[PDB]
Amino acid sequence: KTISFNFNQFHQNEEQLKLQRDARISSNSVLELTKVVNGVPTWNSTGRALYAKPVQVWDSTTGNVASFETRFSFSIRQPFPRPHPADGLVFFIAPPNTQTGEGGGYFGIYNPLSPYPFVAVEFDTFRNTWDPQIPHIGIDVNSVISTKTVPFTLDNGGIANVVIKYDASTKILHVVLVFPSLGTIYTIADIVDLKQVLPESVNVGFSAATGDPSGKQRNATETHDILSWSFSASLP
Amino acid sequence: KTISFNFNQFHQNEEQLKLQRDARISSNSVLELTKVVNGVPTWNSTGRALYAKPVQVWDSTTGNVASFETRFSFSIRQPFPRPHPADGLVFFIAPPNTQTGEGGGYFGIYNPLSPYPFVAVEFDTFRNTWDPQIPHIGIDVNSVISTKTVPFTLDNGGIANVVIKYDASTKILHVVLVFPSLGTIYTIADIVDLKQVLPESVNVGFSAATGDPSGKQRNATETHDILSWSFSASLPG
Ligand SMILES: *[C@@H]1O[C@H](CO)[C@@H](O[C@@H]2O[C@H](CO)[C@@H](O)[C@H](O)[C@H]2NC(C)=O)[C@H](O[C@@H]2O[C@@H](C)[C@@H](O)[C@@H](O)[C@@H]2O)[C@H]1NC(C)=O
Ligand SMILES: *[C@@H]1O[C@H](CO)[C@@H](O[C@@H]2O[C@H](CO)[C@@H](O)[C@H](O)[C@H]2NC(C)=O)[C@H](O[C@@H]2O[C@@H](C)[C@@H](O)[C@@H](O)[C@@H]2O)[C@H]1NC(C)=O
Ligand SMILES: *[C@@H]1O[C@H](CO)[C@@H](O[C@@H]2O[C@H](CO)[C@@H](O)[C@H](O)[C@H]2NC(C)=O)[C@H](O[C@@H]2O[C@@H](C)[C@@H](O)[C@@H](O)[C@@H]2O)[C@H]1NC(C)=O
Ligand SMILES: *[C@@H]1O[C@H](CO)[C@@H](O[C@@H]2O[C@H](CO)[C@@H](O)[C@H](O)[C@H]2NC(C)=O)[C@H](O[C@@H]2O[C@@H](C)[C@@H](O)[C@@H](O)[C@@H]2O)[C@H]1NC(C)=O
Ligand SMILES: CC(=O)N[C@H]1[C@@H](O[C@H]2[C@@H](O)[C@@H](CO)O[C@@H](O[C@H]3[C@H](O)[C@@H](O)[C@@H](O)O[C@@H]3CO)[C@@H]2O)O[C@H](CO)[C@H](O)[C@@H]1O
Ligand SMILES: CC(=O)N[C@H]1[C@@H](O[C@H]2[C@@H](O)[C@@H](CO)O[C@@H](O[C@H]3[C@H](O)[C@@H](O)[C@@H](O)O[C@@H]3CO)[C@@H]2O)O[C@H](CO)[C@H](O)[C@@H]1O
Ligand SMILES: [Ca+2]
Ligand SMILES: [Ca+2]
Ligand SMILES: [Mn+2]
Ligand SMILES: [Mn+2]
Repeated sequence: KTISFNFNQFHQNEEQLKLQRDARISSNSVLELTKVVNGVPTWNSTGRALYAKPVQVWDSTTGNVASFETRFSFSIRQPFPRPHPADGLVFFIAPPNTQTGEGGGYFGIYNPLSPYPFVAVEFDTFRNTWDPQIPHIGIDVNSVISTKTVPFTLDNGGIANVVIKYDASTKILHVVLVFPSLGTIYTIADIVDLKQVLPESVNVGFSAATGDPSGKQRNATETHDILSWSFSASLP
Repeated sequence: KTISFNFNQFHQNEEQLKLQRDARISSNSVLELTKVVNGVPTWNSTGRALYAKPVQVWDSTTGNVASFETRFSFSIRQPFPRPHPADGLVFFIAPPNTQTGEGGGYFGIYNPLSPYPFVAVEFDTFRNTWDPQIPHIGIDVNSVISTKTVPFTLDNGGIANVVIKYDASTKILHVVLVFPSLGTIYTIADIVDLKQVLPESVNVGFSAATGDPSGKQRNATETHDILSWSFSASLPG
């Protein structure tokens, strides 16, 4: 059982995507997770984008878990250096039919009033009380308090290539971050048992958020654009 | 305890390096693991390069294992597409004071006569009876029959950037291969317990080999050059 999709660019009204909150597809084909007005990113923004169809990560009959690989390119432009950009974007896996969670440092995937399980890879740009120096890549399981973290230097407004790979036989989730214009490479990996934290069917996608009003800073913002995205999963 | 070294280039007669067999440092400073005469790679070649000083990967007293990260760039030029280039290069970890093993598909690290333990990451270009489609990255533990492998497409004569990282806490060995001119990225990882396969002190380095004469093909060859190399390791306590 193999499922896969590829997006070289994005089209307005793409029927295979489910856009939520502020997420929208620009005219020149980029998926803008968070709000940008007249070329300027705004604060108090949150948006998600999910693949329209659910994917099966494991089968309770056979007990088998899927292996998958997804690659995407994103760009984060931070026009206002002072006082601090926020908040970041993530790639996540969650039960189907979920609603956008809290914004800010919760990236829009965590909902305290009614938490749902999730596995996510974050590209965190704002340092909350629970965070190590930013920016950093982090692996999150049911919480934004990462199990593993690695710092990285952002290519402001540049293109970033990401590769996320999960091997069921070893339970290893490894992600690679590359900034071609700088030639830098960042790698992080950890063990995660999907069967143990997620249901048989899930949704995959992205979620991002800009500065929360509580911070009283309109400069706490940046863009969170997704340029392309391909996904592939295999359940034996 | 933290050890590390960085070679942004290679000098003739590198005091910090121990060259074996065909390995040699060119005039323009690249480390040529296998023989190349007048700009042409030859068959029947094998060479290794080890960091002169041994490194401690684990301590029997504390039971602690080290974490490490190594980055290097290499280039493999395949002048003769037919009938098949060979054999590939590897980065390996082995007990100190070992001798070059068999060439060919054994890369010069495996010795059937008297086998010694080793952990290696291979960049295999010839398909032996025990191999999947080539080229591929492979993780080898005491054998060239990889535990895990992933295929990749070579940038002939181009530059390749490699990042190998080992985290003791999870026992995860993850390697990343990138070809900047093509923008391609390959990743592979697996679990390896160093403490369980290697001695407390080891040697780290590279080894490569070209077509073995038994194949009766002088075209079974290619270059195996290392452009730069940095290593780092933290053994807490
Ligand atoms: C942050 O964004 C939210 C969503 O865009 C704002 O809430 C929505 O604001 C609309 C415009 O005023 C209003 O029609 C909607 O009812 C409201 N949604 C609800 C029910 O929460 C949120 O705050 C609102 O908008 C600002 C401009 C003020 O007018 C507030 O009084 C509203 O509640 C935004 N945060 C702020 C206060 O900037
Ligand atoms: C929010 O971003 C603004 C634009 O980046 C900051 O203003 C800019 O501050 C620069 C100083 O580093 C100055 O050269 C620019 O001309 C100015 N641009 C504009 C259009 O405002 C702003 O900084 C605050 O406001 C400015 C006017 C000064 O009073 C600064 O001392 C203030 O810090 C940023 N606000 C914050 C909270 O940092
Ligand atoms: C493959 O490379 C070998 C080097 O590791 C060659 O070994 C030969 O070893 C001899 C013993 O010391 C030495 O005199 C020779 O110079 C050297 N090769 C030559 C001729 O330069 C091996 O050469 C073949 O095998 C040896 C034992 C002799 O019979 C040579 O005449 C053969 O050419 C190389 N094999 C091939 C097929 O080229
Ligand atoms: C070993 O590599 C050689 C160089 O690529 C091959 O020879 C070259 O083959 C080309 C077409 O395949 C031909 O246009 C070139 O002129 C020729 N170059 C030379 C110097 O020979 C060689 O291919 C075969 O063997 C050679 C000797 C010729 O007879 C070719 O016509 C053959 O295809 C490669 N060896 C093999 C067996 O593939
Ligand atoms: C959880 C979350 O969404 N957090 C937001 C938030 O972050 C906090 C920080 O900005 C922090 C730094 O001073 O300030 C907090 O709020 C202030 C508050 O405004 C004051 O009245 C007083 O209570 O002090 C606290 C801090 O101690 C913010 O909640 O905002 C930033 C944007 O600037 C990010 O969006 C975080 O994700
Ligand atoms: C063991 C080793 O290092 N392998 C070399 C070797 O690989 C074999 C293949 O090239 C294979 C292709 O036909 O041929 C083998 O040898 C022949 C032998 O010469 C014949 O007489 C007959 O017995 O069949 C066998 C194989 O069936 C080679 O051992 O050579 C290649 C060079 O192209 C590589 O260097 C491998 O690493
Ligand atoms: Ca954060
Ligand atoms: Ca091989
Ligand atoms: Mn974080
Ligand atoms: Mn192999």
